[PDB]
Amino acid sequence: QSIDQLIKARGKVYFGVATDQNRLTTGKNAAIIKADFGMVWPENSMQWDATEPSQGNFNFAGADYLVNWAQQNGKLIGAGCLVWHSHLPSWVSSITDKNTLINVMKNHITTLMTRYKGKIRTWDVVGEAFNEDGSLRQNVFLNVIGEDYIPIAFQTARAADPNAKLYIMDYNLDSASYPKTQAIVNRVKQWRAAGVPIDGIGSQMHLSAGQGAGVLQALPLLASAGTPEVSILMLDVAGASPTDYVNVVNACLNVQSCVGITVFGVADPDSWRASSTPLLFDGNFNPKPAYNAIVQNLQQ
Ligand SMILES: O=[N+]([O-])c1ccc2nn[nH]c2c1
Repeated sequence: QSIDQLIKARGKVYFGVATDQNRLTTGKNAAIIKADFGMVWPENSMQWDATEPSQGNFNFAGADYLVNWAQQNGKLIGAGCLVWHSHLPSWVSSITDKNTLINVMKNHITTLMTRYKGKIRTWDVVGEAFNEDGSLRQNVFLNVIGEDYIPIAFQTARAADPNAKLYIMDYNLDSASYPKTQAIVNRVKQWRAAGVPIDGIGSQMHLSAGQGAGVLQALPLLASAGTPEVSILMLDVAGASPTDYVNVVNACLNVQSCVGITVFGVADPDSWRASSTPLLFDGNFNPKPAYNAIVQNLQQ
């Protein structure tokens, strides 16, 4: 039973998964994505270090493959991250002139979004912009440009492809009483009041066992920023307990602006934390108990 079909029947847009070329040609990933998921995201192939490893010299072979495959198989596409300290090649971090870095950032955003204009439902524009205490993270963009880099990034993205939904994403937004969760709400409200085109907040959700219950309170709090959409991104759950996964799905169903959920890969052995067996399919590509629990929850 397809969890994407079932979540669409409950009024949501998609159940998605991260993947890339060499996943689609190995294992049983392509068969499972075709049958059970409605949206694909490039795991790595759209990140800055993969797409612009030297200034102005773009690498699109891997991203092109994924976009083509998705179109051929009737899947939605999400993409990112346009601006994210974690995947930044060294040539960018060494820039010290404000105008140069603004131009570099704009060129990166505009080139990627133009190439796929009209084909991408959701773009993650800015990622991991916050410290755990809710202050802004001191990456090269904040240090050189200042806090205006976030408004500039979103304004540039909206002009490059007005059809795309534009998101800011971060992790550790999973507790309603954690400072980072209220801080991104505070800032996003302020930015949208200033006309910044932030369409969504994406929660990069890497949970430990038992943390699913708190998302029932955290996700409505993220929705109080007033963005048109919120999403769950890069989802995995240590231990893959049905209770944790069902709580995450119900948080999505409870929040009217939450459009869908993307899990961070298909099968456990291909996870960044495989020893925590945190995904919905096991190392033989069999659905795990959490997968069947989601199915039953969505049919209930
Ligand atoms: O939802 N995702 O799995 C996912 C993976 C990589 C990304 N880069 N930017 N946004 C992303 C979302």
